Amino acid sequence: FRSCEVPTRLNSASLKQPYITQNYFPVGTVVEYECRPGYRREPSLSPKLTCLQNLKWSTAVEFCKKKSCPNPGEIRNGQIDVPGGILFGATISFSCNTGYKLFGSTSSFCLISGSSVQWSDPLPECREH
Repeated sequence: FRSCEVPTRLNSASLKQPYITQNYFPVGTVVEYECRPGYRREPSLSPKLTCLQNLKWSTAVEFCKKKSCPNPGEIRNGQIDVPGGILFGATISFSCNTGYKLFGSTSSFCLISGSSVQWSDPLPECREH
């Protein structure tokens, strides 16, 4: 007649495990949480969304935070340009020092929606010609 509904929703958290089925949960289910790309949980504790008593799933705090891109690092013989922030979905432009020609790329992308905070194309080259 009732059963547990669309489970609890946290600031960036969403169920990881095929615990769910997410159809009709009978009251009494401990489920586990997954943070979205570019998020970190709280200090990583009891990740327990129980279907409690009153189809009112149990505790729900803030099991996420955020993981933004941690700087594309530094290129070489030259330097790397950050227009004021390297968050998720960002990017840079490579600029070599004097006398050199960029032989690798003139940009690279911050993407998190694949393998967590990572960048596409690391060190190009700066080849003096």
